[PDB]
Amino acid sequence: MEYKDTLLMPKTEFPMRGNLPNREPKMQEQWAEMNIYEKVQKRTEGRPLFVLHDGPPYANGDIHMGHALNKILKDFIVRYKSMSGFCAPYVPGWDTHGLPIETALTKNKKVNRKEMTVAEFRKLCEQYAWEQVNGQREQFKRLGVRGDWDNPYVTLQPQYEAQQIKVFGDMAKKGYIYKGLKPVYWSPSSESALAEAEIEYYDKRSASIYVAFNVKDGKGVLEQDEKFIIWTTTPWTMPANQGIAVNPELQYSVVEADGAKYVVATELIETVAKEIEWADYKTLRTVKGSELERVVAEHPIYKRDSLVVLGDHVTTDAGTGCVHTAPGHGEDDFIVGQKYGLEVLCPVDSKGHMTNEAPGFEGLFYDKANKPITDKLEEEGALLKLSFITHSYPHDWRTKKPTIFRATAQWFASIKDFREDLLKAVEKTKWVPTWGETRLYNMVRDRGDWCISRQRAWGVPIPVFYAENEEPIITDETIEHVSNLFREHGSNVWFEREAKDLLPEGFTHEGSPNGRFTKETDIMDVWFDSGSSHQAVLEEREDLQRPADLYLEGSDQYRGWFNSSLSTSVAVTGEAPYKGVLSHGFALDGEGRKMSKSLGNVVIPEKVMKQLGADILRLWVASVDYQADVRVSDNILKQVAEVYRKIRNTFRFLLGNLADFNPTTDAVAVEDLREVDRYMLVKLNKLIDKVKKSYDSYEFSSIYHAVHNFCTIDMSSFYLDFAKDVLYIEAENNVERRSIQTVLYETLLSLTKLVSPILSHTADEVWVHIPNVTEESVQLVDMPEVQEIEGADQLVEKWDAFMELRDEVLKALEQARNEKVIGKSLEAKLTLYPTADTKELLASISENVGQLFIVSDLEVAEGEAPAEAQKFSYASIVVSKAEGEKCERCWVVSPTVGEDQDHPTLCTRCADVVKNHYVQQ
Ligand SMILES: CC[C@H](C)[C@H](N)C(=O)NS(=O)(=O)NC[C@H]1O[C@@H](n2cnc3c(N)ncnc32)[C@H](O)[C@@H]1O
Ligand SMILES: CC[C@H](C)[C@H](N)C(=O)NS(=O)(=O)NC[C@H]1O[C@@H](n2cnc3c(N)ncnc32)[C@H](O)[C@@H]1O
Ligand SMILES: [Cl-]
Ligand SMILES: [Cl-]
Ligand SMILES: [Cl-]
Ligand SMILES: [Cl-]
Ligand SMILES: [Li+]
Ligand code: NA
Ligand code: NA
Ligand code: NA
Ligand SMILES: [Zn+2]
Repeated sequence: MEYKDTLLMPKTEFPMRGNLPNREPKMQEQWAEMNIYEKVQKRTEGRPLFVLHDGPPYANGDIHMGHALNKILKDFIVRYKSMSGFCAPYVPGWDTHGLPIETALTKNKKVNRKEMTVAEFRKLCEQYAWEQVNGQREQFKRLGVRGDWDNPYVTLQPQYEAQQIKVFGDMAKKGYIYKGLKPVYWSPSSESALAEAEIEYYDKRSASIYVAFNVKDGKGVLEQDEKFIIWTTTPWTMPANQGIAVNPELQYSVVEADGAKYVVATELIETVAKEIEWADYKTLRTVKGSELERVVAEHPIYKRDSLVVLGDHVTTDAGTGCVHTAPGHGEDDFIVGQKYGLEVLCPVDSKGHMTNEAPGFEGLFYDKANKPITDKLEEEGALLKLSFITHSYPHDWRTKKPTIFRATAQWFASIKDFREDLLKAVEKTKWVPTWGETRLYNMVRDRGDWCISRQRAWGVPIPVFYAENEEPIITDETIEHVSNLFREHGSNVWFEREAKDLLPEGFTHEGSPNGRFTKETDIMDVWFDSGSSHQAVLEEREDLQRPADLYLEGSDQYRGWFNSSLSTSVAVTGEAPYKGVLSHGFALDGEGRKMSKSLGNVVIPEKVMKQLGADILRLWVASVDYQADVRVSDNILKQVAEVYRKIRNTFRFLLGNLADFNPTTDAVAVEDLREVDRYMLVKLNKLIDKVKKSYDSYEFSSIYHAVHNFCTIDMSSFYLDFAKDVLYIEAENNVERRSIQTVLYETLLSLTKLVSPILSHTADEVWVHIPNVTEESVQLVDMPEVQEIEGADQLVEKWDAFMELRDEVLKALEQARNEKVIGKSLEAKLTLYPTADTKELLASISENVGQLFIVSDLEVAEGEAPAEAQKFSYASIVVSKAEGEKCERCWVVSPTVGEDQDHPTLCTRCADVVKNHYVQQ
C-alpha cells in the first residue's frame, strides 16, 4: 500500500511447495500425448547411435526399489546421450519364461501344475505374464522413464522364440551343443536340473560323519585289520558309494591304532584325533598314497566292493585323506569314476526319494534317510564319530529349498571348446567398476559345461529330434523349420504336435528306416532365453544394432545376463555383444540390511511415488554410489527431499526476479558485464563442463553434490542474496540489474538443460517458464556446450578470495546478530581495517563494495585499534550505526533522505528511480 511500491517476485507461476505426487502424473500425460520418445528419436535419426540394451526383468510381480534403480540409471544415460550428439534408442524388455513365473502362480494363486494339462498351465503362465508386464510398464512410467513402451520385446513373442532357436542352432552347428549323463545340480522341490545362476547359497546344518571301510584285499600293503576312515557331510550319498579316493604322490598316509588300526593321511593325525576323540594313538608305518592304488575295500552296510582310486581332487583341508567316492552324486567323483570305469549309481529319484538302488532305505527322502543310514552304520560298527556343522549350501533360487547333485542325462553347452574366446572378449570389454572384468574372467576360467536342459513346461523347448536309432537329430534344415514354425505359431506348437509334424515336409534320416521319429520334452534355461536377446533384439530390430555400447544391470548378473549373453554371442559371433558394462549394487535399508518384509524394511516404490514423488527418487539415485551397495530409508529420502526443497527454492527465485527481463535483445555483452557477474559466468561454465564429464564417466554422485553446492551456498547464499535487494530497486533498464539477470538467464537456460537427464518433471516445469521457448520440452535441445571466458583464471583467483572475505564479513554481521543490537545487515555501516593483502584486493574491486556486502556504507582506514570488536585473520572490522534517515523504499540508512522535495522520505537513489521513467510507465 503506502509502505510498499511493488518490486517483488512476479513469476510465482512455479509454486514454492512441491506437490509433485499430484502434479507429475499430469506432466506425464502431456509427454505421452506428444510422443516425446519418437520426437527425440526422429530428431537424432542421423546422429551416431549409442545403444543401451535393456536387460529383461522378470514378470514375477510388481517392481521393487532395485527395479527402479536399474531403470533410472538407464534413463540417465539414455537422456544424456540423446541430447549430446548421439541417437539413444531405448526399448524395454521382460524375461517371461522360467520358474520365476511358474513358482509365482503355484504359490500365490494356489494352482497345481499337475492338476492341469501342460498346455493349460502354459496358458495360465502366459496370462499372468501379460498382466505383470502391463503393471510393471505403468509403474516404470510413473517413475519417469522414457522408452519405446508401446513396442517392447517379451520372451514369449514368436519372433524372439524363432531367433532363440537360431541361436541354439548356430552353436549346435559349431559343435558347442552335446548331451551326456553327468552329475549336475538337482532341485527335488522343482524336480528339475539347475545351474549356478539358478542357485542361492544359505547356511544349512549337516551331520558330519567319520566312518570306517573294511579292507578285503590289501594287495600286499594292508591287512584285514586296517580300516579306512571317511569324512562325509552327506550321509545320503553313502548308498551310492563305488570307491575311495586318496592322493597318490603329494600325500602319504599312515596307520594309527586306538584299539584298532585305521588308515588316514599323515598330516591329519592330530585333526582326526580331536574329532573322533581318540585317547591314545600310535603310528605303525607310512605308505605313499600311490602305493594304495587298486586296493579293494568293503561297503560298511552292503559289504560290496569299493575300489581305492587315485585323484588330484582329494585335499589335506578335508577331514581325512580318504574321500567317499559316489560317481552319481559328485563332479570330481564322476571324473575319477569314469577314469577307473566305476559304476554310476544314483539311488535318488527326481523327487529326492531313495529308489530300489538303495535296498534298506527305499522310498525315503534323502535328508530324512540320513539318520537311518547312521543307525545302520552304527549297527555294523563302522561309524566312528557323529557331529553337526553349519555351512553354506546350494538352494533352489525359487523354492529356497536345498539342491543335490544327481548324475542324469542333460543337454550342455560346451564352454570348454571356446573358453579362450570368452576370455578374450572379457579382456576387450570396458568394465565399470573395474573389478567386474576379473569377476567374469574368473567365472569363465573355472566354469564347467553349462547345463541348459530344464524339466519344466513354461519355456522354449529344445529343438532336438530322435530317430529309431535314438540318435539326436540337429541340423540347419530342422533348426530353420522349427524356427519359422515358432515364428508363426509360437513355442506352443511344439507341445501340441508329434515329431513328424514338426519336421521338414520330406525329411528322412538314416537312423530310422521306417520314418518314425520322436521329439525332446525338456525346455531351455531361462537364462538362455535372456542370453539370446542380442540376436533377437539388437540384431533383428532395425532400431538397434549389435554389439550394444553398454549393459547396465545388477551385480548378480555376472553369473546371469552378463555371462549368458557373452556365452551365446561369442559362441556364434566370437565377439562380445556389448562394448561396455556398468554394474550397480543392491538396495538395502538404512542399517545395511536386505529389504525383506520379514524385517519390515521394504521401501515400496509406489509408497514413495505418492508420498514424495518421482524426482526425489531420481535425486536419490544420483545421490548414492550405485556401483556399490546402496542403502535407502524413509529418513534418507526425506533428506533428499529437503535437498530438492533447496533446489526448488533456488529455481523459483531464479524464475521470480527474472520475470521483468526479455533476453531477445536486452542482452548485456560479456565485456559490459560486471566482473562479479563475469566470475559467475566462469563458474557456470565450469559447472557445465564438470556435469557433462561426470555423465560421460557415469559419476552421478558428483553431479548431485556439485549442483547442491552450486545452489545452497554459491548462488542462494552469496550471489542471489546480494541480488535480493539490488535487482528490483534499481531501474529496470539499468545495466547493473540487466547484466546480473543475463547471468541468471544463462544459468536458468543451462541448468534446466543440464538437469534434464536426472530430473525431468521439474526440468520441463521450469522449461515452461522460459522467455525463449524454441523447443516444446527441455529434452528436445542439446546439453549446453562449455564456452571459454577471457581472463577467467585471474578473475577466479580474485573473486574466490572475494567470496572468502565476504563470508568473513557475513560472520562479523552474524556476530552483530548475536548481539542483535542493530539486528540488521543493510542498515549497518562498516569501518574496515584490512591487511595489505586485503587492502590490495579491495583496491582491485571496481564495483561497489557496499552493495556487494549489502551494507549501507563502508569506510577503509588503517586505524589499527582492535578495541574489543573483532579481527579476522585478514581484516579488523567495526560494525557501526549510520544514524542517518532510513529510506522507506530501499531501507538503506542514508543522509541523502530529505534532499528531494517531492520525496522527502526517500534517498537520492530511490527518488531518482521513482521520478524518472525510461520510455514508459
Ligand atoms: C528334516 C528335519 C529337519 C531338517 C530338522 N530341523 C533337523 O533334522 N534338524 S537337525 O538339527 O537334526 N539337522 C541335522 C542335519 O543332519 C541330519 N541328521 C540329523 N540327525 C542325524 C543323525 N542322527 N544321523 C545322521 N544325520 C542326521 C538332518 O537330516 C539334518 O540335515
Ligand atoms: C537382466 C535381468 C535378468 C535377465 C533377470 N530377468 C533378472 O534378474 N530379473 S529381476 O527382475 O530379478 N532383476 C532385474 C534387475 O534388477 C536387479 N535387482 C534385483 N534385485 C535388486 C535389488 N534388491 N537391488 C538392486 N537391484 C536389484 C538385478 O540385478 C537386475 O539388474
Ligand atoms: Cl510345483
Ligand atoms: Cl563330503
Ligand atoms: Cl499332431
Ligand atoms: Cl512325439
Ligand atoms: Li529436515
Ligand atoms: Na486346480
Ligand atoms: Na528326453
Ligand atoms: Na518332461
Ligand atoms: Zn532508497
